[PDB]
Amino acid sequence: SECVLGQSKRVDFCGKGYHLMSFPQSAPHGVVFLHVTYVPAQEKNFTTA
Amino acid sequence: SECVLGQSKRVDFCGKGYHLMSFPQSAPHGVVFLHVTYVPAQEKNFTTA
Repeated sequence: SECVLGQSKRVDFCGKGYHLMSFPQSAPHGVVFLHVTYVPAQEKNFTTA
Repeated sequence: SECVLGQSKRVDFCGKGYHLMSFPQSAPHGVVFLHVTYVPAQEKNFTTA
């Protein structure tokens, strides 16, 4: 109800990283969720005030 | 996952009042959470439109 039919703001609920969307798949006596997540890559130093 | 690694918008979940942050502490066969919360103090009447 939460990951698929909308976007979830809960941290580390709909997969690791920031959540974008999800897709369901059936399986014998179970479900498989494919989460699509957003992750920052390359950091850079800076001076702030 | 929610209170510590982020800020939770759920009401009365990460302690009473508006939530700011939390800290974990170990204990024999358990955990202890220290929640830091924000509470308004002194009310004043006003007329609104």
